[PDB]
Order: sequence, then C-alpha cells, then structure tokens
Amino acid sequence: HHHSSGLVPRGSMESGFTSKDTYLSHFNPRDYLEKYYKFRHSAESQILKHLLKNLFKIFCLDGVKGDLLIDIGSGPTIYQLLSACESFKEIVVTDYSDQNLQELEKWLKAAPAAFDWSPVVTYVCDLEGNRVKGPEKEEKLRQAVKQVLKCDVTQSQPLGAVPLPPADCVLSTLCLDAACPDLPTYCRALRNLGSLLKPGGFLVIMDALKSSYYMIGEQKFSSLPLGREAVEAAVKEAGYTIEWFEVISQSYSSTMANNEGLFSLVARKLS
Ligand SMILES: CC(=O)N(CC#Cc1cccc(C(N)=O)c1)C[C@H]1C[C@@H](n2ccc3c(Cl)ncnc32)[C@H](O)[C@@H]1O
Repeated sequence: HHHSSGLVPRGSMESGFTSKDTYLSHFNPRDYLEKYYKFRHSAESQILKHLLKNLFKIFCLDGVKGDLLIDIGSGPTIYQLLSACESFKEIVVTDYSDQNLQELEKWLKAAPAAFDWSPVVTYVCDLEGNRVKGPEKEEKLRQAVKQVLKCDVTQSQPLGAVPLPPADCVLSTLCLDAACPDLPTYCRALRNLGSLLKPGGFLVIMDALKSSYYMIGEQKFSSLPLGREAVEAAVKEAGYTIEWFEVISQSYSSTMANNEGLFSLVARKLS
C-alpha cells in the first residue's frame, strides 16, 4: 500500500505494474461500466461498436462455433458474449476480481440493481438482422452462461481446480493488456490458456495497442503497451497460428486511456 496520487498506476509504485491484488480493492465495476459502456458517438462507443462488429463477424459470419467457449477476464461486462451465444451451447465467464464476478451474477439473475445492457443488446440484435429483439437475446445469453469462475492468467492452471471439458474457443477482450505486466508473462498466459483448449481450438483476443495505462475516472491502472509485432510474436511463441489479425486506429479518449488503436486476432492452437 503506497498511494501515488496518479503519478503512477495504482498498485505499481514498487514493481512498475499494477499488482493483481489492486483489482480486488480499487477496481470498482460500477464506475467502470458507467464510464465505458453507457452507450452518443463518443470515442468509447465507437470502440465498443467495432468490438461488437468483429465479434459478430467472428462468431456469426465465420465458422467459430462449438460446444464450449471460455471467456477469460470477462470483467463485469457481457457485450463480448452477445454474438457468441448464437454459436456456442455453453459459455463460462471468468475474472480475477470478485467484485466483477458479483456484478456478472447480478446481471445473470436479472437483479434490478444490475447494469442495464439493453442498448448494447439492441445494437447486436440490429447487427444480426433483427431476428429477435433485446429481451429474447438477453435471455438466450443468460441461459448460455453456465458458470462464473475465478481466473488468474498468471497460474499454470488459470481456472484452478475447477474441471471443464476442453473448450472449442477461448475469448479474451481487454483483459491480457491489464493482467500481464511483461511480455514473458503475456506469452505464458497465452500458453496457460491453451491448456483449456481442444487441439485446433480457437483463440480470440481483442485489446488495446501501445497503451501504458487506462483510467476509471481518476483511478489509473497499468496496461502493457504492446505493438502489433509483439502481440503476434507472443501468440506464435505460445503455440498458436494466426488466422487473421486486424489493427484499427481508433483510440479511447485521452482522458481514459493512452492507447494507439486496438487489435483483434483469431488464432488456432497448433500441434
Ligand atoms: C476485461 C476488462 O474489462 N478489464 C477492465 C478494463 C479495461 C480497459 C479499458 C480500456 C482500455 C484499456 C487499456 N488501455 O488497456 C483497458 C480488465 C480485467 C483484467 C482482470 N485481471 C487483472 C488481473 C488478472 C489476472 Cl492475473 N488474471 C485474469 N484477469 C485479471 C481484472 O479483473 C479486469 O476484470
């Protein structure tokens, strides 16, 4: 405990990178949701719409489908799963932060105090051709989420003792940049996630490019500032082949993150 009043990201003064324990104390899921996912044409909304469009393309237009998808580092959000529930029978959501899991469980039970994902749900329904409306989509997703679990990407077994069948897909959006303090940890985390995947299973990653921090209001958290070349190197070294890789220049507002664009990739676990 050594507060630095924003000079450096919280929990980073000694080591140079936010300790994971900081996500149990100073990460407020409600403030995060209100700041990034309220959904006008704000920088945050444009980023979110591009994530949703790519997730729509990956799970609905491409062939990424199967029995089990594991969402690694879900945070308190479900936007990343709306299209996925159309192609996967079972979805497991995971995060390191207990507060994030509680916010997820509130939404799963449709508790009145849960965050309102309706305008995001409607947008995804629009993308998918308006075959259903918001509430039917929301219920389909809710029925698809079978488990809410603790995850720690720095551990050889990221989900601990919890048994799961080998997954068809591992999805991780806006997680690895924040969870991995260096590239060796990043590569090892991708390797650890591979133990959850069937041979030839799909790895789907979306995250910020060249971002050293991000803000939840005035609370600053560390980010690993990766370029496209380092990301590709880590994924390949972790035992995957990249099927496609996209870079977009759109960035968060300077008051929320110092990223230079976002990347999206789909990979498959090698031999
Ligand atoms: C998925 C999301 O929305 N997270 C919040 C944001 C954001 C954000 C938004 C915009 C830009 C940028 C940026 N410029 O980078 C980051 C991250 C996640 C990480 C997650 N976390 C932390 C340690 C850890 C371990 Cl060891 N293993 C598994 N997960 C872990 C912790 O709980 C939390 O939920």
